[PDB]
Amino acid sequence: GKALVIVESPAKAKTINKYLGSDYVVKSSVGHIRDLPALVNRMGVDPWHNWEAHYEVLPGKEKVVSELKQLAEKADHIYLATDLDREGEAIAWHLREVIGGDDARYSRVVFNEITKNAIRQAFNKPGELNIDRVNAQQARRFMDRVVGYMVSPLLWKKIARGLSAGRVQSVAVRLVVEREREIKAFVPEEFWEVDASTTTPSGEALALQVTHQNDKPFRPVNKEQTQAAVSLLEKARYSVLEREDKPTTSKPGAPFITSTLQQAASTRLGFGVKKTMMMAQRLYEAGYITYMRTDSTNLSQDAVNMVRGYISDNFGKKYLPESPNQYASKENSQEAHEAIRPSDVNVMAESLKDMEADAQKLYQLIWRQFVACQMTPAKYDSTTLTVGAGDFRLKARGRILRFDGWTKVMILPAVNKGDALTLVELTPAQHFTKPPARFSEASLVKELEKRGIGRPSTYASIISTIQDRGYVRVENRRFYAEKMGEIVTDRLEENFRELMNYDFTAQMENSLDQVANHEAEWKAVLDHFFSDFT
Ligand SMILES: Nc1ncnc2c1ncn2[C@@H]1O[C@H](COP(=O)(O)O)[C@@H](OP(=O)(O)O)[C@H]1O
Repeated sequence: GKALVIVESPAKAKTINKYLGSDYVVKSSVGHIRDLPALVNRMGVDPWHNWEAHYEVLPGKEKVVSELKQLAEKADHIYLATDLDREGEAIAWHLREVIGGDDARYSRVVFNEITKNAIRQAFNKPGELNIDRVNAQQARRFMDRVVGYMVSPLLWKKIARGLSAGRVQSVAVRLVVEREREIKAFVPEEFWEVDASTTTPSGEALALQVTHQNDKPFRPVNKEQTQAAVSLLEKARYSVLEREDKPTTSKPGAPFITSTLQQAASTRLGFGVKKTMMMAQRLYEAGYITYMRTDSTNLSQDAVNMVRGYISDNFGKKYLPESPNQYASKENSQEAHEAIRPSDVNVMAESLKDMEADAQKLYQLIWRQFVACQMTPAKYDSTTLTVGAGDFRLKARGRILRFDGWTKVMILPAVNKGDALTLVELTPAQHFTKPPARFSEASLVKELEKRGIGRPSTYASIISTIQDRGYVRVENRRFYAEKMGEIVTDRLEENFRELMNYDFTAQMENSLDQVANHEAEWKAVLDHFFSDFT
């Protein structure tokens, strides 16, 4: 009968409750409490009557709503403590609209971390439900509903029952299909490379690749031109034309954001996209990391000071940059203002108490990326040898690590300019250009991000769905378009070319953000969407 705080999961309720006093009753409403269900009747949304929607409490959740009602009235003030993004904003909105009461009866608290300071400042300066966000979510919802209920039927008719088209997953399948057709159509190009094994004045071995002939790039295309070059190279005199020594540096990557976390988690840990977000959310809800749906590589000042503090103690001076390493500002298309990082750098992956082995591995990846992004660059001594042999130009590259810098948390022989090199053996080799590489789970996420097709909340879903529906399959960690995906794609491009257009999809995603950021109105965006779509 004090103050009621609503969160979306038991796990989140147990953690936030640690930072809320006696006058706070924390209750969770597992996921979506309310949602969408002739053609308009089934969709639960009317594109022909200014997007009139018909929401209804989820099947069976009729109890939860009541448990909340008689608990809310029994409450002083109601705090909507859902995740910070527009999705959590709509869940908050649905809760307020179902429990009822006056608006001044609710507050929307915002935090991107479940810690003592974060929850304090969140309940200290509570805000109001942001209607633009809610409308952005609704608009995305209505767009997906319209596409699915109006396109899936054509797939049932022209191909098979059980098939379903998605506004974004459809374009994602096209990306894999095109790549499949690009690969099958690829015609290998023959080309040769000549290498030269040589000896330094002191004896040390040195391998060189022929790069230029008569000051033009060396690219023989057949056995005949190669044999000619080899014959000249056999009788030429080899001498070092140049030894370029330059200090090179390697900078650490930026702290993670949703897409980069999925890419690295897949490549470095073999974790599937859905698994990463599941472990990530587990970590976030237990208060170990910052919100996991973000496209901001920005880091708060406190987090930066703390990890720099950690870097001094555990690595020393030479690893601590002069000034902090900045990557991006807090402003981005999405709601999250910070990157994915640990809530406390002092907490190692090995100390997490209620986490499975995989959630620990992920935290470990998140932790190391975060600490490394504030460490100094790795320093290398690069060596480029340019060798002359008659009319030919040869080169050899070398590199030796001087300072590991950030890599701590994760060679050519000697010869001077003018030195003579003894030709030991020439190795002419025939090769064939390779087809475009196939998509990996990591390169597909990157592709989706690069084209503006995906968002932090859809990357995973988009990649999981297309595999489940059977349009693509993964084999040996690489993506293969399935015949069914190719067939659905061609039919979709015939009947709905606009839907299958990359720029259309990316525009709609941008338009959604615009609604969220008060730069566009949702019904107008939906009107333009439905208009392009039909
Ligand atoms: N550059 C422009 N200047 C003025 N009107 C435009 C316009 N582009 C589109 N419209 C109009 O805006 C409405 C929505 O179209 P669209 O979705 O393509 O933007 C259309 O009219 P109606 O609403 O009367 O049909 C269309 O003719």
